[PDB]
Amino acid sequence: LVILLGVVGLSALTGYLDYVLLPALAIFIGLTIYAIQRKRQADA
Repeated sequence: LVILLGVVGLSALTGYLDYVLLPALAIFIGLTIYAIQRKRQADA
């Protein structure tokens, strides 16, 4: 569920915000993503 959001969320930032890093959206994708990863690392 984290991946989809990460891959589906990030894809939006780069293909949803037409930007490289969204100071508001990007951070969410980047920060949010890491959360999905760690969740699998420190968990699962």
